[PDB]
Amino acid sequence: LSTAVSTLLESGSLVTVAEQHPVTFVRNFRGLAELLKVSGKMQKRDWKTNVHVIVGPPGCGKSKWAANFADPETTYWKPPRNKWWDGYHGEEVVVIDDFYGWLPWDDLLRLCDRYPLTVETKGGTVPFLARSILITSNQTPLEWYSSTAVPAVEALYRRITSLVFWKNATEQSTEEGGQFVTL
Amino acid sequence: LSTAVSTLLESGSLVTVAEQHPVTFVRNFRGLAELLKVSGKMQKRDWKTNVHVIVGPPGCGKSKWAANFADPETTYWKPPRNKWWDGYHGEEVVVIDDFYGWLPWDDLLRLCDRYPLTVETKGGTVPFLARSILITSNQTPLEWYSSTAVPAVEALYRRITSLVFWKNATEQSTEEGGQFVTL
Amino acid sequence: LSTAVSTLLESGSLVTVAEQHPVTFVRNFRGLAELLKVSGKMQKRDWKTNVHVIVGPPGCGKSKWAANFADPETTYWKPPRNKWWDGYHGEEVVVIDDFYGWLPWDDLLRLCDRYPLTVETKGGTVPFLARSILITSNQTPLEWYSSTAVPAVEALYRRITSLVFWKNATEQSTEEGGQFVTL
Amino acid sequence: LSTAVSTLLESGSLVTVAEQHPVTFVRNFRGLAELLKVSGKMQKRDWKTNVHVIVGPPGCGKSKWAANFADPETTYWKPPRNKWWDGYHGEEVVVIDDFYGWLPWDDLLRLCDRYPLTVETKGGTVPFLARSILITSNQTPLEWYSSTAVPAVEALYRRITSLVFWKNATEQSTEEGGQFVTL
Amino acid sequence: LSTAVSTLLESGSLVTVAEQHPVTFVRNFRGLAELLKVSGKMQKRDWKTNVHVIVGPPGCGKSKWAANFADPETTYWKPPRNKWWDGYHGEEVVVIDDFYGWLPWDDLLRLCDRYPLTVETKGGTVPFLARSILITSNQTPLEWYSSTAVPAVEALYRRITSLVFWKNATEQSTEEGGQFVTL
Amino acid sequence: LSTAVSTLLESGSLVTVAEQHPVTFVRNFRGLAELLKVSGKMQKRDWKTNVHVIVGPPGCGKSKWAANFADPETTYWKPPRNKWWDGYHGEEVVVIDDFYGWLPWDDLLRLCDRYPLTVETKGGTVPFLARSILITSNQTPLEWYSSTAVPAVEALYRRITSLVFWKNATEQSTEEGGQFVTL
DNA sequence: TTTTTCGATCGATC
DNA sequence: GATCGATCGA
Ligand SMILES: Nc1ncnc2c1ncn2[C@@H]1O[C@H](COP(=O)(O)OP(=O)(O)O)[C@@H](O)[C@H]1O
Ligand SMILES: Nc1ncnc2c1ncn2[C@@H]1O[C@H](COP(=O)(O)OP(=O)(O)O)[C@@H](O)[C@H]1O
Ligand SMILES: Nc1ncnc2c1ncn2[C@@H]1O[C@H](COP(=O)(O)OP(=O)(O)O)[C@@H](O)[C@H]1O
Ligand SMILES: Nc1ncnc2c1ncn2[C@@H]1O[C@H](COP(=O)(O)OP(=O)(O)O)[C@@H](O)[C@H]1O
Ligand SMILES: [Mg+2]
Ligand SMILES: [Mg+2]
Ligand SMILES: [Mg+2]
Ligand SMILES: [Mg+2]
Repeated sequence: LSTAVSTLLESGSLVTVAEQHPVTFVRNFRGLAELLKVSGKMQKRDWKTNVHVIVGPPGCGKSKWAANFADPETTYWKPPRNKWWDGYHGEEVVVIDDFYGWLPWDDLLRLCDRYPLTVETKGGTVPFLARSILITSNQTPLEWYSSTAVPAVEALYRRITSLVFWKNATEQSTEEGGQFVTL
Repeated sequence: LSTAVSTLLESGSLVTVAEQHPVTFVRNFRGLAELLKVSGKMQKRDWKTNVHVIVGPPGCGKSKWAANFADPETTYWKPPRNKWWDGYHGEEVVVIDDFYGWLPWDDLLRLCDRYPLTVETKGGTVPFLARSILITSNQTPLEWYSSTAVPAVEALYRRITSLVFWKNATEQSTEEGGQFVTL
Repeated sequence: LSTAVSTLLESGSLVTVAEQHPVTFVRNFRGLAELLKVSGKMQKRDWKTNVHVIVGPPGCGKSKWAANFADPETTYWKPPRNKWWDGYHGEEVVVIDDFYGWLPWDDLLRLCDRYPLTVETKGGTVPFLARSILITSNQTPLEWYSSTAVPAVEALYRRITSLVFWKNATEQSTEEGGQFVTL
Repeated sequence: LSTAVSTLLESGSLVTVAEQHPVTFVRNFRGLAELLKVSGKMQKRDWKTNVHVIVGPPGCGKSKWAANFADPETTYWKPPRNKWWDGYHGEEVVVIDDFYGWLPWDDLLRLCDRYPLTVETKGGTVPFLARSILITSNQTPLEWYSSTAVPAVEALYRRITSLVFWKNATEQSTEEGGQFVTL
Repeated sequence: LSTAVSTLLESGSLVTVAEQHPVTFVRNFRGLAELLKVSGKMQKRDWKTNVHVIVGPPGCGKSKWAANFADPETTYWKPPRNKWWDGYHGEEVVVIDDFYGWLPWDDLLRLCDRYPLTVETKGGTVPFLARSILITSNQTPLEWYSSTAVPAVEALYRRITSLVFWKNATEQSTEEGGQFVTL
Repeated sequence: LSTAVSTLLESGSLVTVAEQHPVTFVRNFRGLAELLKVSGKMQKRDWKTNVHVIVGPPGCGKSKWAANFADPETTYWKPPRNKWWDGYHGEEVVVIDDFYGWLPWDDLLRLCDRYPLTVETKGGTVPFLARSILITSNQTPLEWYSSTAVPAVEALYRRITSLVFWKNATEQSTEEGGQFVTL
């Protein structure tokens, strides 16, 4: 057990213990969770999460690019139209699928921001630790939200790291700066 | 329970652990759930779901062919008019019966894609891993939703793998699929 | 101990497990319940549920007849005018009393079919396994809905098994069914 | 454990026990928290939680200053919009970030008082012990709550300690409550 | 633990057990509390609970009079805005602070009576026994509740034992009951 | 513990196990209750439970008489606006006080019926062995449950044992006859 | 168990 | 004026 406590308290979250000594995590699982939350070393997020938007008409292999962006061991495909992040437990790359505007504006800002955040799950809370949010969508970011119900739409475009677009060509071409508002 | 952990991390289904090991699942039943949920290795969808729309006027055995699709056991029946996939627990056949369009259009566009998804249950979420969604109905897929209310709009009529109509009180004739927009 | 699981897998009921081996049921009770709930498939239904409609002028001794169909201890008396079948555990007389057109049309058509359904309580879902539905009403089954709002429109009468009527202060007469639209 | 309980009863803080001998805190973690609740040595608040308010248009570095106010080992970043102080098991700094009024008025009045408070966590209760509440906002404290729908707007202002404001696109300058409705 | 059970049987207070033998109280705390509940030697209430009401404009110093009143160690500052009394576990100042009616009417009548009452926590129920309640407000009690939406509002004023006011920027001059309404 | 089950499964549970075997009940307290509930030996009831209903404006000693009815040792007070019957681990006066209609009507009837019942507490279920329910109110007993919201108002009337109104501010008088819809 | 989640009320838009 | 959606409270 002190081995499990070593691998937990020294560094990481419960996932590393689950990968190191499972037989000591099937037992004492609630107490490792409370030790982690009380020790204070529960991993915050102190980095910048890249945000790659993808735009294209339905059928252009949008989601294929997302599923091929990283290994399926480290992709959390967020369920749609919910505020719940259930099952996450840290999964580096987060692909918000086909996102037409079904997330609160300030919450979308805070996912794409660069400072700690704890997202919510059904009956608990899980610390957000993503590193590349792939926002697969259908329209340009200028049609997700309306300027009426938003403080300032620039506050989101400031965070879109890259932006792949689909034009009348079988390839998907990145966007060099902004023809529209700059990112 | 050393064998139980090594068997759980490979098959990734608690039912298999219980069946292959009754005794060590009576104890540590919660811990195995948390180990599965945290370690990863949960069975996620990475295949294509095969939609089989069945359509005809009432009383023609729409449901008869729905439950005919083997087995009578491994067939989740989606609760009507609702959002929650409660109690699903992992099946392979999902028979949405007597459809009108009650599932939101985007959720139906997403049930029939080729990528992981997480459905909602009243108290959590359960991974959705289905291989055929028998959408029994009464109308053709053209009039499930209003012509203007759908914004895509040809993203459902792509993924409809099969189709069966009901002709003039004679038999269920497999629709050839060419007359309508292609499938 | 080990023999508890041996006696559970050959019973299918916890009651005998408690009777024969109580000492190891005072401990480990939570796990036998989970084992039964996870190793035994949920109970579907495949039996046409008889729908005996009771209709007459008000106050004609309808409720007493309803309770007299079967044992009152296994009879539900569904909370009227809402959509929460508060469990009730599966109780296999169902008496919807004073029905006058408030359940949705397709929901009622589904409640009286040969294929499984799952009505929902507040905070969960209960499998619906009814051998008899006793629709006690006030007026004719054709006045429950108008043919404009119902695009079926004669699909209910297939599901009605028989009909019970009260003639001009003679008795609760059992209908022929051959004069009006057939049963 | 026989010594761990001795430390717990006289240190009065579960964090101390969790850091001294984690292994006997992994087991018996409910027990220690319940002994601490019963014995009465659970830590209250009797000091004044000095509240810093930061204002300025987005992207000007409000959040960076908030992460540079204290060590990241202690700053608890409040989860947004959802009134659940989960992940808190103490220590001084609390940075409610990007505030716009998403907290009930009385709770914002009562966090900043000098007297004990217990906040909700997801299935429990955590005592509040902060020493600095850095509220970060884009709007002056006037536009957080409407004057008419508030019993007395002067109550919140009395509890603000410092007010830092961004001016003229060069650098944020501390205010003294002259121009603002003073505190 | 036989000594601990016997020393609980006659004293009937978990506080005493936790004072004498913490170690046993750490390991089995649900057991001792349930044993105390079942044996019937709980602590019912048979005494009128004084309700001192303080009214004044904010900043006049209402709450400092509550914070100094009985003892810093035997006051339970009620968590606001909700019906949970967690962590209370005995005794006898209960100071509902900053009140304006955010507690259910019948429950507020019932807190201020002579007959027993069990109050609700996150995990179970802890018996209520308060020798004096201090209620702090900004309005007079005449407008804590809608005078129309309450059947008989005299039943609250009858329970207040002392209604202490704030005069014209001088002091907290105790008002005399029965003049303006009953007391 | 072997003898514990033998004593448990005779009668009069769990009060007599807790009296006779204090040590073995500190452990296994959830499991003895579960074994007893599973077996058909929860000391059931066949006696029509008495219902005394009191009506009078507040301050007229409604609840005083309820307190002065039986021995306080064997009295339970139902905490209002709360469907949990925690504290029923003794019995047999039940005084639902200060009623305004806050119980589900069918359950209220079920408490006043003759059949055996099992109410649910925080941590399982408890048999409802009541003999006298002193339903104390302040308004006319009819208005508690609206006739539209109830299938039959007279069903509640049938199980009332006795009723008491209040006189012209002097006396408690027993109501005799058919001033309202009698039983 | 609590949480849910569900239901009711209020506000805004057509 | 009615229906649907969103937000808040329990
Ligand atoms: N494992 C796979 N095997 C074969 N083809 C695949 C696989 N994964 C993706 N594809 C192809 O990628 C395409 C994805 O299309 P689809 O997901 O419907 O559109 P979008 O990706 O834009 O949502 C399909 O046409 C399919 O042929
Ligand atoms: N480690 C770092 N190295 C260089 N620049 C940094 C570092 N951390 C933060 N910054 C800068 O500080 C700024 C903080 O931005 P942000 O937190 O969005 O401001 P606010 O939250 O107030 O809108 C970023 O623009 C970034 O360039
Ligand atoms: N350090 C201090 N110096 C001077 N006055 C103080 C200090 N701390 C608190 N007070 C005074 O104590 C009183 C009570 O504080 P508080 O309870 O927060 O206000 P309220 O009575 O409105 O709830 C206030 O009037 C405040 O002016
Ligand atoms: N020891 C006592 N001394 C004086 N009066 C008492 C005592 N015990 C009970 N009472 C009286 O009993 C009455 C209870 O009535 P009330 O509080 O109106 O009941 P409820 O609030 O439940 O309707 C009070 O008026 C109170 O004066
Ligand atoms: Mg897609
Ligand atoms: Mg910020
Ligand atoms: Mg105060
Ligand atoms: Mg009363």
